[PDB]
Amino acid sequence: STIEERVKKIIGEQLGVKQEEVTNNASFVEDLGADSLDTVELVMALEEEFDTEIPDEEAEKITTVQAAIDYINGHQA
Ligand SMILES: *P(=O)(O)OCC(C)(C)[C@@H](O)C(=O)NCCC(=O)NCCSC(=O)CCCCC
Ligand SMILES: [Zn+2]
Ligand SMILES: [Zn+2]
Ligand SMILES: [Zn+2]
Ligand SMILES: [Zn+2]
Ligand SMILES: [Zn+2]
Ligand SMILES: [Zn+2]
Ligand SMILES: [Zn+2]
Repeated sequence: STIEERVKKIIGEQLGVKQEEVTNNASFVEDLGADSLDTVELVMALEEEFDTEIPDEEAEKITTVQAAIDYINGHQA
């Protein structure tokens, strides 16, 4: 499995969106329909899966699927 596949799987599960809709360019809010609680839960789900903590102000700027994948590749240890 790749990081892209694992991250997309988690986003879809958390937001209640079908896999085909979770495209790399998709905006969590504008395209995937995420609300305020979804942001919190999606961030914690990804921090748990990839055992990494992202500052909340930084997470707020991660607005697309690809930006989440990029952060994980850049910080997962
Ligand atoms: P509500 O009115 O309180 O908040 C609505 C907002 C639009 C402000 C909130 O949903 C928000 O700020 N959304 C921005 C996009 C988003 O959901 N970002 C988080 C994406 S996932 C992430 O950053 C995790 C990266 C990997 C960490 C290991
Ligand atoms: Zn693999
Ligand atoms: Zn949908
Ligand atoms: Zn968009
Ligand atoms: Zn909600
Ligand atoms: Zn934490
Ligand atoms: Zn946080
Ligand atoms: Zn690790």
